[PDB]
Amino acid sequence: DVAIVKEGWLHKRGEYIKTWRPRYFLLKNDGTFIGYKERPQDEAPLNNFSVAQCQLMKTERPRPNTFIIRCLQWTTVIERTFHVETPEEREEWTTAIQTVADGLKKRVTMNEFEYLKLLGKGTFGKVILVKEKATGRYYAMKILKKEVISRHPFLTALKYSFQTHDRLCFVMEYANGGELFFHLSRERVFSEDRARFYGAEIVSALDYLHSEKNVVYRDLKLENLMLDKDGHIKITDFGLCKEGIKTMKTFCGTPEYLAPEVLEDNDYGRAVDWWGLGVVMYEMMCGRLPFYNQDHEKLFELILMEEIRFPRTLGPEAKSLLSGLLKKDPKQRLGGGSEDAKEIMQHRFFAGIVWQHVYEKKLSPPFKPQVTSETDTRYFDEEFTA
Ligand SMILES: *CCC(=O)Nc1cc(NC(=O)NC2CCN(Cc3ccc(-c4nc5cc[nH]c(=O)c5cc4-c4ccccc4)cc3)CC2)ccc1Cl
Repeated sequence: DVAIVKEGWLHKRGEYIKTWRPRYFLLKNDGTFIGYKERPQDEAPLNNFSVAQCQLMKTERPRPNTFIIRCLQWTTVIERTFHVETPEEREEWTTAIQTVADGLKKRVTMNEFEYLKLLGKGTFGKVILVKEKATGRYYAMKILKKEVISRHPFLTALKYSFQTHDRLCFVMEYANGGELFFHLSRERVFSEDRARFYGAEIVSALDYLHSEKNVVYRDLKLENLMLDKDGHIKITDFGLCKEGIKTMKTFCGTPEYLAPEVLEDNDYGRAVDWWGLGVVMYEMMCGRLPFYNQDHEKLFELILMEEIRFPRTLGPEAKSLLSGLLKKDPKQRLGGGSEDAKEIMQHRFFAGIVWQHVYEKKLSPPFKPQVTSETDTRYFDEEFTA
């Protein structure tokens, strides 16, 4: 029953490098809107490219005949910007997309929290670290503009959702066991066993998002990993889409963790998260990023072309895992097949690991953060500078 509604060439604005790119897009009746570098000859649909519950806007800036697909995915507002040659083509696309979207459609207040610290600013709102006065718990509050608009042990849970007169607010649970980059920086390098533990929990969470939620996390990096009070991994959802910063070109964020297919603004899928897994687990066991340099052109080339290299102190099992995870071609990448996470869970690096015990947190955390409870503020104090 799934068929193509409309297909053709489009100019898509790059998601990390702001240049316009010629891409062949396929609009299907299941809601997927995917672009390709070349017209594909050609299973579960990813919600990352869904046009369901989205609003279309027609703009003449910064380029005439531009249309934008603005979507609210979970707790993050995203924008996909496209360009055509003639206004007639734009109307054809916007009508087709809207038609598909139509066919698919077939108390807690702000005074209850205390402002603590600005976590991040985005185009359509901000993220704030708050503390509930009643319980003393820590939370990350996503405060999004109103007019522009599920539990896993290793994912930051959405606690509350409320709105003001002009703002929509999402309340994330905030781990108090400390940032993982802080822990890795302090201890320089994690052992293979400890990295196996963190890695296993990450795999479990990614497996959940892929099979149950049918979504790609795409932001898997060290900065988005935290530990709770018990030392278990928490993958964070504190992000917001920003506008890039002007090396005369304009870039949005740092590219060191981005998958090659994501950098080239090509078709991407579940394999992206496995690349991220490779980057994270590489840094944990090697003590540094897989690809690093100052020039963005250089950094791109290292990610796109340069083969990953390993220290002599790294074991063959770890080398096999990282080599598979950091394959530049997602079709050849470990976990890039139809088996997805099972391809990684069955890898010999995770031999002996009982994955049911992983999800149920039966595995003893090798590291216990110096906190007494979920309200302990040690990783919020001056020590964080040390
Ligand atoms: C700076 C340049 C730039 O922004 N370019 C750019 C990017 C994009 N696209 C995006 O920004 N996409 C974002 C990628 C990261 N992704 C993170 C994410 C957070 C949360 C979830 C998530 N989703 C669901 C959905 C349904 N049910 C669920 O239970 C969940 C749970 C979670 C989740 C919760 C907690 C922890 C982890 C996951 C998925 C992904 C957000 C989108 C567009 C344009 C441009 Cl220019």
